[PDB]
Amino acid sequence: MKNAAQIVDEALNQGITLFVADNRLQYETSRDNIPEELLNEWKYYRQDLIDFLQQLDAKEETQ
Repeated sequence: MKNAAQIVDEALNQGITLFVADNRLQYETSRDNIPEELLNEWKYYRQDLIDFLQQLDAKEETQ
């Protein structure tokens, strides 16, 4: 039981942010490369993430 917010907090600690674009999960980091484990972990909860990530960006939507 780990909500999107906690998943993003854990990633942020490593200098990597989770955002949404093109209706998919994306990541933004300052590292020279993102380790596979990080991707794999974020890939496991991508839909959990996206659900909250959409709102985190508060872009053009059906208001």
